Amino acid sequence: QWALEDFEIGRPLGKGKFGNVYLAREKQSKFILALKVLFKAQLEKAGVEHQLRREVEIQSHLRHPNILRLYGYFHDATRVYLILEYAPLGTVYRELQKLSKFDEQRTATYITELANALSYCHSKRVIHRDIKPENLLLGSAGELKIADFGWSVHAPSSTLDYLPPEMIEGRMHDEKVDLWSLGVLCYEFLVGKPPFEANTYQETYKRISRVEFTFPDFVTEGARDLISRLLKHNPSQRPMLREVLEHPWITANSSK
Repeated sequence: QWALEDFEIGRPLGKGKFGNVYLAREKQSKFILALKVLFKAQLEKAGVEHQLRREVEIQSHLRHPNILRLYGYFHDATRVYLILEYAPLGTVYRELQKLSKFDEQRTATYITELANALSYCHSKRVIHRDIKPENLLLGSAGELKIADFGWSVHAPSSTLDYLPPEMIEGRMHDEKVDLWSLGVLCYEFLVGKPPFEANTYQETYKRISRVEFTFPDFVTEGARDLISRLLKHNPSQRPMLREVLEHPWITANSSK
């Protein structure tokens, strides 16, 4: 029974394809939160109703510290308003821009929090399929929080920088999608670029399907081992989030 007049809106937190995320405070409780204002125009013209519902669906019943919470939603005659947890330290995307690349301690800790959140999600057959820095938010304690479950789906289903080969090639894909993305992320955190970056979508597609990536010298063998395990063309060869959390390079550098 919410309404746009229940909130004071302020700082824009980010511009999206279908709308914008705004800082907002609930007038009666003074509760600070983010308001994602999606436009039905663009949404309907794209047919992302099940995507939007699945986002509200999944992210509502997903309660986890390393997952951005969705408190509720409402809509008027044009826009759809998602009332989201506010992440005061912004995106991991912005932090990479700021720090260029991450040390093994910060990286291994974000990977740990990711695997936890992803382990909670996979235990419910929920697979994100869009794990990338701009969807990784930071809480007040710097804790990583996965957001944007638009492309989230249950069980198997059917840029490119973070998508595994099965997805970009259209095949059927399961939880192992996020394990691949996790390896792409681990790489981007240490190197500052994702491993299959190219100047064109068509080049990146080739590099992903062939799994053509090389490590800079400053990438330690421990991180290389984890990443090579996650970036296996074959989803079944990719580890599970538990070999990842139990991977010696993680336990050595993670503060969790």
